[PDB]
Amino acid sequence: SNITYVKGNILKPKSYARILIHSCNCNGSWGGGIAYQLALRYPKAEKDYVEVCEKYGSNLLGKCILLPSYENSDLLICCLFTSSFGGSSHGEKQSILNYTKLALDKLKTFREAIGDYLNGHIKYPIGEYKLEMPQINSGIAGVPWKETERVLEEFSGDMSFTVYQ
Ligand SMILES: Nc1ncnc2c1ncn2[C@@H]1O[C@H](COP(=O)(O)OP(=O)(O)OC[C@H]2O[C@@H](O)[C@H](O)[C@@H]2O)[C@@H](O)[C@H]1O
Repeated sequence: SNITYVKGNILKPKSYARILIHSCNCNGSWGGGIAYQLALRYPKAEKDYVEVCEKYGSNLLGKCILLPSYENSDLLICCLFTSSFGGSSHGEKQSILNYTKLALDKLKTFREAIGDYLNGHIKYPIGEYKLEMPQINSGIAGVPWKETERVLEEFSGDMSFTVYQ
């Protein structure tokens, strides 16, 4: 219903403006998984993330930041802070789903009208950007995807997601 499942590399470049959503940690570790691959291609976008994580630390749980790709005018990256440390040191599954859910709240409100880093970098109306993500949390975090799926399901009629399998 709310979701549209796609097969492919979310990282392969697209031709429409979009917002990439991935779950993150408060530790300033763009360590492994798809977080790390966004750190290689978008180093400017990493530096903002590390810098935000020392300024505010574990204060970002349940919150999201939108920061620009810098390499692509049409790609905005969006972190949802769901856990306080990257890697196997992660929080337990209930919080990460609670913290995913709150964080996506902050996004939804933002489009209906985080983005300190965005000044000048926002080519299009924010509601024109498509939202894409991998199966965030189904890897390092370990949260099965059924679980995270239904949080996105309960944002139906608010936002629509393209998910990359
Ligand atoms: N090269 C890769 N290329 C494309 N997609 C990938 C790749 N690696 C992983 N993915 C997909 O990205 C999704 C999530 O990426 P993860 O690496 O698993 O990160 P995740 O566990 O979802 O959540 C972020 C977590 O990382 C920690 O730092 C912290 O605990 C934070 O909560 C998974 O569905 C996984 O299938």
